[PDB]
Amino acid sequence: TVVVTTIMESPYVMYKKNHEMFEGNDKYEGYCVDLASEIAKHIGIKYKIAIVPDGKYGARDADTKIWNGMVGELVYGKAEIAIAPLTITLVREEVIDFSKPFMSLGISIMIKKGTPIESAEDLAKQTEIAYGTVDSGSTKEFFRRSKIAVYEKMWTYMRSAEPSVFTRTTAEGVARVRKSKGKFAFLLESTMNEYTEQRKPCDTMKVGGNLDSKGYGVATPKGSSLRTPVNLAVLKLSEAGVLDKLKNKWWYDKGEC
Amino acid sequence: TVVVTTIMESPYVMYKKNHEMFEGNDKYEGYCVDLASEIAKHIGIKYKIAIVPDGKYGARDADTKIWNGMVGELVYGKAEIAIAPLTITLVREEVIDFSKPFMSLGISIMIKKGTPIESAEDLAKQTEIAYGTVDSGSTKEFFRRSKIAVYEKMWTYMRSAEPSVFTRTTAEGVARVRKSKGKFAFLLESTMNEYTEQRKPCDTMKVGGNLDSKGYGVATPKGSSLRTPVNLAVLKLSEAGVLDKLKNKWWYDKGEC
Ligand SMILES: N[C@@H](CCC(=O)O)C(=O)O
Ligand SMILES: N[C@@H](CCC(=O)O)C(=O)O
Repeated sequence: TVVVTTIMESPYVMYKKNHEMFEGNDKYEGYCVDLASEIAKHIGIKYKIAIVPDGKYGARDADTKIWNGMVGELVYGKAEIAIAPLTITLVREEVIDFSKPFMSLGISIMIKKGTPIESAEDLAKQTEIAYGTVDSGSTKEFFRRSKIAVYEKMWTYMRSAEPSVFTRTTAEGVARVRKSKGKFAFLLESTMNEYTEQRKPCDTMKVGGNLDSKGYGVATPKGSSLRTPVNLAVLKLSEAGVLDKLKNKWWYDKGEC
Repeated sequence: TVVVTTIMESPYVMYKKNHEMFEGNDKYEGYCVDLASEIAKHIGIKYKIAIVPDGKYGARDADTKIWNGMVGELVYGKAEIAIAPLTITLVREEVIDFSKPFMSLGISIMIKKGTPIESAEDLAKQTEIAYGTVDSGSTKEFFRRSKIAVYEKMWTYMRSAEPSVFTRTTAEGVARVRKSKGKFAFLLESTMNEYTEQRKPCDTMKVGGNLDSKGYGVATPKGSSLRTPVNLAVLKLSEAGVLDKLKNKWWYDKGEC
C-alpha cells in the first residue's frame, strides 16, 4: 500500500461532510482525491492518504538544511508519492522528481472587492494596504529570489513587516483579506484565487495578470519505480480531457457566486 | 558539438534579414535561437543548429512505425537535442525525454477577421467554412484521439474532407486562412495564433478559448547525459523571468498591429 502525502487545501483535498463517520481515504473529497484515484487505477496500486503532519508544502531550512512539509515526507521516506497542488521548482527538482504538470498556474493577487489595487506595481508603490503570502511554499520563495524591481520592493516590505504578513495556511490568508476591509491583499496561486472567487460570501476577486507561469506536478522520491508510470498516467489523463473535467467539477460546477 | 534539431517556425526560428551572408547558427534568430543560447550557456555546451530535413514536428507512421520530423531526428540519433515548439505528449514521451515546459499553450481557432465563428461548436455545426490542422503534429493527433463529441464531429469531417484540409506547415495553414475569404479556419496552438494576430496585414485573429492545456519541452533522446542539466536549465530560466522576457521580445515587442 502506497503512502500518499497531501495537504488540506480547498478544493484539492477537503473533509467530506460528516467526515468523522468515514474511515481512511473515505474521509476526504476533492480534485486531488479524484486525481489520486485516477492515477492509482492507471498504474495499479493500493494507496493510503496521509495528510502532511506539519501542514506545509515544503521548504528547506537554511539553518539545519532539513526539508519540511510534503517535500520532507518524500525526502525522508515517510511517503511514496505526493498528490497535491505542489509547484514544480528548481530547488525541489534537485531533491525529488515531478511528473509533467497536471495543472498550469501562476502567482496572483487576491483583494477584497473594491480595493484600489489592480497590479503588483500598485501594491509596491503604496503602504496603506498590507499584503503577504503563505509560509513554506513556492510563492514566498518567488519573492525572496526575485531580481525584478517590483517584486524586490514587495519582498523587502514583506520580509520586515510587523505584525507578520506571512500566514501558516492559504485559508488564513483568505480570512485575513475578508476581515481587513480592503487593507490586506494576499499573494497566492491563480488556481486557489479563482476557486475562492466562486465561493460564498463572494467578497474576493483576482486582479491583474499572473506574476509567473508554472505547474503542479505529482511528486515521487528519487529512485522511485513509480516515476515513469506516474508521468505517463498524468499525460494520459491530460490528453483524455479528464484533468479539464476534474477542474470544472471542483471549481465551477460547484460555483456559488 | 551538440546537434540541435529545430524547425523553421515564426517567431521561434526564422532567417535573419540577409541570412545568406551569415554562417552556421548566425543565419538564424528567434525565441528558440535565444533559448538555445541560454541553455548552452547554463549547461556548458557547443552546439550547431540543424533545421529538420523533412520540415515536420514529428509523428509515427501507423504503417512503417518510423518516426518523422524532429522526433525522428532524436529517435534515430541524427540530433542530440530538440529546441523548438515541440509539444509534450504521451506518445512522444514513450520514445524521447522532455524537460518541464518552457511555454504553456493550447489548441486554438484562427479565422480571417469577420468570419462568423467564435467556437469549436460553431465550426462543427456548419459546413460552409472549411477547417484543418497541420500534418504530423500534436494538433492533428488531438482530434484523431478525442472522445469529446464536438471534437469527434470535427475529426470525422476533417479526416474525409476533399480537397485536403491538412497542411504541410503552419505557414501554409495561415496563408490558406488569409486567401480564402472567411471560408477556411485553421486549428493551431495559441502561441502561433497569438503571434500571427500581431503581424501585418493584421487580417487574422484567435477566437474562443483554448481547447486544451499543455506545454512545449526541450527534448533529448532516451539515455542522454543532457537530460537533467537541460531540465534544470529550463527551470532556472523560468524562475529568473527569462522565458517571460523572451516571449515579450518575440511576440509583443515585435507587434505590428
Ligand atoms: N503550490 C505552492 C503552495 C502555495 C503557495 O506558495 O502559493 C507550493 O507548492 O509551495
Ligand atoms: N507544437 C506542435 C506542432 C504544431 C501542431 O501540431 O499544432 C507539435 O509539437 O507537434
